[PDB]
Amino acid sequence: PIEITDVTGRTVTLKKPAERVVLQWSGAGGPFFTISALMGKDTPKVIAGMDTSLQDYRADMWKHFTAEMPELAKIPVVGTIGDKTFNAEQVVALNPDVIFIPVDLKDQYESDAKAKMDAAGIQTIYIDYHAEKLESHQKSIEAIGKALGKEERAAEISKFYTNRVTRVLDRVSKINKPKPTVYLEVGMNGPEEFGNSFSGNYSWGALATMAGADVITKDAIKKSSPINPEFVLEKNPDIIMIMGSYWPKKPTSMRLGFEATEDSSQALLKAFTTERQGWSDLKAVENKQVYSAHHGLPREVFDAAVFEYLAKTFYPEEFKDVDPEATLKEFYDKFLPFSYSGIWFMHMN
Repeated sequence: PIEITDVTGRTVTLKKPAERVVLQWSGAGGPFFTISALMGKDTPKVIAGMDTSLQDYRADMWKHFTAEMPELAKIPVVGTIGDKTFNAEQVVALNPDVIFIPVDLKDQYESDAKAKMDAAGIQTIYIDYHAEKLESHQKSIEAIGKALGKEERAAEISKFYTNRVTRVLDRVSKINKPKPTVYLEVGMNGPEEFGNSFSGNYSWGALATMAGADVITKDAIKKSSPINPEFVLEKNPDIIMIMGSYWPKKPTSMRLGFEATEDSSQALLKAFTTERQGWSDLKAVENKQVYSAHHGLPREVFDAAVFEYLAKTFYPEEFKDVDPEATLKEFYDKFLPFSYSGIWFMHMN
């Protein structure tokens, strides 16, 4: 009998290691990447239900992963909580043993499905990569590992993560130089339409703040919504970072990930600075302080690389001993059954 403590403090008991997991929010702070990192090639042997998060919102990852692990595409598909695609009876019919639910999804889960999961004898384990707190990441990794009977490997993953995030957070706390001002934008809409920016305590804005930056939008944006173009010209930030990802329906969107090349990513980033009124004259553009990181890297088991990228971008000389791309690659090399490739970070020429 395995006793697991989840990220909220719930004591959850399994009769034996989980081997019929139902996935939610794969590639988005759900357990998928953690499970793959723990199980390696044996990943499909513990999954009873596959969500459609990767297929629908991260298709480049879905193609890459299924190419190397075709059994993933053979696992019965389940809906997503909070969509009208989730069917509790269909899930129960898979005879699963555990479902991992992100805290950001907990309220909806408890309202819509948990009573039905409980009635069927299915265990719930809450995890929370979205908090971006060291203890929450550690406890999440530890809970998923213990559920799977992979406590030792979970310990390696936790230490890998912990080594890197603590180096960043400790060093940042001891830097007393002025904080660089930063404008943050999800580059999903391309140069011609502003994507969402951030407050100082949400998502990319929270991460940038922890990494020692002054988020210029911290007071003007409540959570994540776009800023008025004139705001950026007036603030004239030290640094601009445009987030990239796989957005094939937006051909001018900033492109990063498995379907990305160096030349293309450079041209897409540069277009933001050339197509936007006044950007050519921006301090950030003139001084070549325009960067890009992959939007899908935060709130995940491998997001230590994001902590490193932000801190190294804001404080280059204080972080010469840190290599954020090597950290991501090493996470893949060490733990994941999928080959590393693609482009995940970028500095505009």
